[PDB]
Amino acid sequence: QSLQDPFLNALRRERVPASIYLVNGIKLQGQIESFDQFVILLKNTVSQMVYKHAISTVVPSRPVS
Amino acid sequence: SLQDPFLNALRRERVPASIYLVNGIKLQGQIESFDQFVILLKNTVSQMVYKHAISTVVPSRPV
Amino acid sequence: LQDPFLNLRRERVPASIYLVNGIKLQGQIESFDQFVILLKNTVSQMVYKHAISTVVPSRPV
Amino acid sequence: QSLQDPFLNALRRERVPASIYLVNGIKLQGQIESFDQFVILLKNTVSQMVYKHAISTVVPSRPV
Amino acid sequence: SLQDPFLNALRRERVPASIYLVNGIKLQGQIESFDQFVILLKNTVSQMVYKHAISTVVPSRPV
Amino acid sequence: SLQDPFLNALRRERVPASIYLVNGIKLQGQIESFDQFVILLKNTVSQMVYKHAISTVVPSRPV
RNA sequence: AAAAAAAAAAAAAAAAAA
Repeated sequence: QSLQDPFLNALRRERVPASIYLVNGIKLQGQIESFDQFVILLKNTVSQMVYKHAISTVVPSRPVS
Repeated sequence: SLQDPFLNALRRERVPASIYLVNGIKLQGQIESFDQFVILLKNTVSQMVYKHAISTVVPSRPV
Repeated sequence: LQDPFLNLRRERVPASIYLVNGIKLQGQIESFDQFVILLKNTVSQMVYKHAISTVVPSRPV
Repeated sequence: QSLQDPFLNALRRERVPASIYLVNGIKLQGQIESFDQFVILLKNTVSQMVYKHAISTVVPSRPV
Repeated sequence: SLQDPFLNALRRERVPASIYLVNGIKLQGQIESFDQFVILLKNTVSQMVYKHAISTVVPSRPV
Repeated sequence: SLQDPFLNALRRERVPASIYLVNGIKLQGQIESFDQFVILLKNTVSQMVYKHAISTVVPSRPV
């Protein structure tokens, strides 16, 4: 089955800073606030909506259980 | 399940937004409407933006 | 929706179709279906919608 | 109603030259020889297979 | 049914092939195998290429 | 399929792998795990690489 | 461009046979 939900849920739960590298190289830094089938909400100065199809990677700022 | 409430909030409040496309271009306007595949943005005219080409939607201020 | 928007075709407004690579294509929306839109300028060319980022009217429609 | 098969089949039937602009700007010129739901076959000396998902615009060298 | 006949023809005749990715990168090797979403190309090693990132599959010579 | 067993070869033999993204960036680490949409690449941290942004994945050595 | 471990982001190069 799926493993994307637990990976993002581990970061959202533990409040660990995360880097979302987009398909064009731009690195979004913030906190996973929520996510659904198609988007993730990244939080910093404001809460923005990132489309999953335009993400290449999601890197945790530190190892996560 | 949560994309609509996000965009919808931007429509209720009439808050300026900044849509970043997959190629880094930053479009700015007002979310007037949207459907499963596109978001209608406004400024001078009403332009139709395909969601498959949007990389990010940033509200100009917290809502 | 995208159909009532594209249906630009009626008012014969000139339109720009920005591609995902930044290229601007100016013509007129001649026709469309589920996947493509045909734009007219010198010939009727076929523009795939998956390569489209923005459809801007030259003026309020 | 499909607006795609007739457009390509007309370029095939009239053996009219074409230019396939890819999503990265590369312009491939050749002849539409065949196509299915996912690919077009462009022809010069060697027939190559082009994926539709990488195509941005298919344009005819002349009105068809 | 147009992809399968094409790739299999290069896989059967062992024809050197160029796989142009969507970002312009040109891979050169041989079509060892393929499935609905990937093509396994070969040279010093058998690398897996996703179809969604390929733009063209060109034979080194007519086939 | 042609990618479920392919990734598993790198997941079982612990061979360092290289993942090239659609934008040319080369990732490097070890296939920790994978599913229909993602691959976890390991090094300092275990990052989640989306398949749709993957063009190629080459084993660093013949497998 | 056999490939920039990655430009908090070019309101946008009618288009680099790559």
